[PDB]
Amino acid sequence: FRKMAFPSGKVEGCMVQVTCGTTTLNGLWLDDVVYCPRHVICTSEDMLNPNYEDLLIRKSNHNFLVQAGNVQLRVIGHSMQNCVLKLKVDTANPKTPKYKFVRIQPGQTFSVLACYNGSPSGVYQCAMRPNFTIKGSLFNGSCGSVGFNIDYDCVSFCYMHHMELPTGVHAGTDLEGNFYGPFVDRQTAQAAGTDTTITVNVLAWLYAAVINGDRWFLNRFTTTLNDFNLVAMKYNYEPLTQDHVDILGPLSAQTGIAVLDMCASLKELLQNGMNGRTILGSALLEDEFTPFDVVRQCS
Amino acid sequence: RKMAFPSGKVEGCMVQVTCGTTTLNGLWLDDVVYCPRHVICTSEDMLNPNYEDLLIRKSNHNFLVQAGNVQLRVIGHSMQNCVLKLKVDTANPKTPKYKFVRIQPGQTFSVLACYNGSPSGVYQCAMRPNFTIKGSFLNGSCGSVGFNIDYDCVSFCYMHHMELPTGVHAGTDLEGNFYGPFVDRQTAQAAGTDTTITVNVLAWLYAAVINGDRWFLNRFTTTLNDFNLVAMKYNYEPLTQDHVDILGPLSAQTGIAVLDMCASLKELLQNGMNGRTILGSALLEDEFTPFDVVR
Repeated sequence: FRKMAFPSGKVEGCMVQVTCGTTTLNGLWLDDVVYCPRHVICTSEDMLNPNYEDLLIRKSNHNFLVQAGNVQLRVIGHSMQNCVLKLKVDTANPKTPKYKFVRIQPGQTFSVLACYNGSPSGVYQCAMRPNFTIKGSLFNGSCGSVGFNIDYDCVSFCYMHHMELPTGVHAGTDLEGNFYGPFVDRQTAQAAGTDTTITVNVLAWLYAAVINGDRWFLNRFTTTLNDFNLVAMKYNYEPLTQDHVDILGPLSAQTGIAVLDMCASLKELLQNGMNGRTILGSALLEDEFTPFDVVRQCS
Repeated sequence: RKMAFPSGKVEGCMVQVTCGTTTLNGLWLDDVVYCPRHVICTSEDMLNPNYEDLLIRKSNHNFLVQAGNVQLRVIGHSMQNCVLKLKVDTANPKTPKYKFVRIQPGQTFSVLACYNGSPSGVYQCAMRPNFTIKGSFLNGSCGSVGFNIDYDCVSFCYMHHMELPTGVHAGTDLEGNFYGPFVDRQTAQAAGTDTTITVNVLAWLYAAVINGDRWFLNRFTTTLNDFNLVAMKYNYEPLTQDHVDILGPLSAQTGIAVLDMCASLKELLQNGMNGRTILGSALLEDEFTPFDVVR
């Protein structure tokens, strides 16, 4: 069962390069605004304890070089929204898709278009970890690359890459500049918290396995939400809520396996392992498919 | 992370092809639409299709080609091996720079999975040693294509034709020649035992050393023959002297001789991971080529 990224064409046509002094990163060009991480205005000296309000008052439009391929876009205004810099430009992007800015929850999934200095390089599907980091690609200049979902012809942008954390994972904001997780855009000591497995996604993936004919892990038992959660916490799994059970309802109806029955199967898999078997061709449980993703893909 | 290529250049080439009651995907490049020739088959025809006989009975107007909301007029048709080539009225204004290439098992590429002309998702994969592809959920994804992009040029290497009984996919290059022993006929054909792409695992281990992970190395070496005798017991592909030569650059970069990395792999197969990960993976990854790894 292969994870897929969304087709990236609609976002490719929005990627540009933003340069401020010695610093270059990626920007997102939608109509006549370019969005990018505000730390593009920072020197290395400023990045130790930057005062962004003061640093931007000292900048003018001529400080910003924006290039869309082989075309310079002239900046005619600049402002900040939280941690995102907004550059008003000469020209509306003729390739702007229908789009929205949305904020996602930990455990939800999206595609990332990894870009280097305005040039799209690759696309991958990922989940926002419960500790609010993204286990991401190995790039050097991918700052400002964005994450998104597509529904019909509408691109929902949910993520912009700002920082690489010492453990090798990525941290960022939504497109309104609000950070995901307890991180700041500063060269200081910060580390990802202890991550956990996304339980509701593992359950969704077990439902996908049942829809695809792999049923060896099903058993006769049921558990309770309370006692499953005690097994979850003991195995570094997120707790399961009544809302999670409700989200899994369509898959329980389709397969005939109640959610607390599937929790019983997962509880046994966590205590006794796979005993040499695989679930979807995998000896490890996967937690980067949401219930929405599985409904979308399977039913 | 295994990344796919940005799919935009291929998205602009996907169309829907309908013949009778059968519909699948086509690839529109310049004034030609490429699609599986079994678009001219019903389900029953697939048991024993005679493609020459089925095709001689068609006119251009039997082929309905839709590019979004625009019908494309077919003005000629021709069969090349297992691919149908529909000449249309209009050259695709979105045609990228492109080439057709035939790949070898072990090579990687991205697939743009499409349903009835509409792009649905993109994934990165490898052509397995048994000439199949582990595919995606979409039922009617026939005609979806696989590709690499190098310097803004799309090299198309794969077109999906057939779903095999175990759930994997089989197909052709863009000249219509199947990969492997498969045919565009519903027979009892099945994927053979798959094996692991050894040269790709070794390239990935080098990537891990280059990125700072060294825990799996040991003090041993191996002969090539002893490595292959062991690796085959784990259903790994044999490693050839070509493969050893290909890894030379990474060997030079890391100061780890190729057969020393082979000795490490032997131990990894014997021991498993013991709870650890190598890059971000709890599994030995075999879908990064040595070309992929250098950058």
